[PDB]
Amino acid sequence: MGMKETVSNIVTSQAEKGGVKHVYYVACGGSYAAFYPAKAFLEKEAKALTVGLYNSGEFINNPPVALGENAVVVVASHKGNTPETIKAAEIARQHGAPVIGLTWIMDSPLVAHCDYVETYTFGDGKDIAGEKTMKGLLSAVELLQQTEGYAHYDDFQDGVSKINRIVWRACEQVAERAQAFAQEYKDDKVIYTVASGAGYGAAYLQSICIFMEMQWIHSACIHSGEFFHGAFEITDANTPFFFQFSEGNTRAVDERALNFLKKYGRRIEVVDAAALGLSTIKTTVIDYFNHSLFNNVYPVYNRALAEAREY
Amino acid sequence: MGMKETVSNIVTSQAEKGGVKHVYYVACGGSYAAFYPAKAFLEKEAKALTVGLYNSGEFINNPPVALGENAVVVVASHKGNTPETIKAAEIARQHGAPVIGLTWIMDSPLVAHCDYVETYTFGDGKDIAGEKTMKGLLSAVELLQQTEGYAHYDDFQDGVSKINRIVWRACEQVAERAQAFAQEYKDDKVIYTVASGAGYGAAYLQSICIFMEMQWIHSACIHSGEFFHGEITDANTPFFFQFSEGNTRAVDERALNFLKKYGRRIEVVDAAALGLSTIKTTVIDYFNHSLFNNVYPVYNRALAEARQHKVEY
Repeated sequence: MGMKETVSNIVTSQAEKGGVKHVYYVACGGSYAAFYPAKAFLEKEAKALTVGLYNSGEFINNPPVALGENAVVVVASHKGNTPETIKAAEIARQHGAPVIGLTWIMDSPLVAHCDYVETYTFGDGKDIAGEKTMKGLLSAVELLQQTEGYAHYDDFQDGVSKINRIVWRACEQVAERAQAFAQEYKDDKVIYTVASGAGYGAAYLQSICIFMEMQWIHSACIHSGEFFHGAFEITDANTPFFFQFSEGNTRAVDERALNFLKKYGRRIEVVDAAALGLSTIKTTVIDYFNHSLFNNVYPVYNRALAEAREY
Repeated sequence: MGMKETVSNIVTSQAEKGGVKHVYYVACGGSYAAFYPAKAFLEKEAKALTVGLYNSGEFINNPPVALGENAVVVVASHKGNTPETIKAAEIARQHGAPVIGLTWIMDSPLVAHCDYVETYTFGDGKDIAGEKTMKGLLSAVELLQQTEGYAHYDDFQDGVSKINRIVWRACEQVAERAQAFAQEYKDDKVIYTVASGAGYGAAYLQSICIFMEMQWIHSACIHSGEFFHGEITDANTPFFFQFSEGNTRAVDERALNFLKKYGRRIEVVDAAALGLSTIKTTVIDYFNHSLFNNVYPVYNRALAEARQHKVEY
């Protein structure tokens, strides 16, 4: 309802100016990675909207020439006080781009620099359907639906209705495996992550979480499609792989990579979205729900690992 | 003039279909990183072209709905044999998108699935104005100029006319420093790289070069803007720092100041110190990649030598 209405307000306001033609997602840290699904969505699905995903520091120092009245800028900062992101919202407003801000803190400094503010669920036992990543995706879904039309809108809303129950089931499902993982890798100071597709940002965040636990070296988050092109970590006989096995249209890319790692006898912890019940969401939209699945299941593993030893 | 007649041919053929509206750069390995400047160029400069940079495997398994007669696909494979990339050209042609192929081998399997084939300079002694990265960039520059117009076209071409000289002079300039670097880091198992902006792909490729030399861990290629938002550990890892010229120099300078303040071990390669600044500030961002990608081998050779002694280009 909320994001739908916000986008309707924007489509109405910008109509006389030639409408919305460009979407920018601008954030730092976890908030940047959490916008990756929205970027993947508009790249896959749009024919008449551009999409850009920027780090806030890059955006404010090097804004695109298309920033103006035919752009919408979506910013995110959990506490609403990330300075570069506040400056991004400000520069957007000065160029006449409507700004949607995503934040947990509704009286934070960010909110003064946004045209529209949306919040999200957060913390233990949140409703996933309303989490930050989902609100970012809904901005994209609505902007597409309300400008060009989106053929899989109903399928998408069906996915939104399902993701919470899928995630809480999945967290229960993995409890046992998480304990064994913790035992197997509690002494591994470096672990690579592997992923592809619209959920890649969740794997990147997991590579950060591993670094934070192990406090040694921040290692590559490898794209599945790079095995034996640019990704020669497979020649690394020491370092294990934490493998995000997606559901949807890049699953075959992941499967090829996983088969390679298996053929080399590497140590792999596989987290499989298909094994965890994501496939009740329709094939037309499931790519976009990988992030929400993995980003909310990995804490089970990370907590177990910790015990064995900017959002 | 790399790409100009090819792009003219495409802009002519597609006009009746509604024109070129979408550009896709599709590759694996080195060739993917080499297209990052073209992606950054169209993101900054275009108002009516979309740009997408894809890994070939992702592209063939999950092609965008805009892949059709209003798209152009630029694929690259050095030897012209990369199966996923060949398949990407094939799927593009099935959807009616013109395909430009970049390869060094002009009778390779790739060529049979491209509408247009372009090559590039390669090997020691290469002319940077013609190198693969520069061909990628000129595809973007020419696609922009011939569809919407590009305000800084002449400045860009002036940069092209300067970059070979800049690069080869810089390689000589850093020779002594590369020897000292090699002695200082010959026993370092892991080295982070740091960069931002249109030259980020060169830093990413350098992270692979370091991993291949040291054969320990492939460490993060850290974006300069993400040090304030994602830590110094006991490992005391050193940094190979790419200090750009142009619009993200201020982002890099913030990170550099932080590393300096905590007394980290840093090897700085600074585009302004290496002569890049004769290129106009309107276009200089786009020449960082070509500079660093061609200067780092000086450091990497020296490191290999100091230690006694696969990747798709």
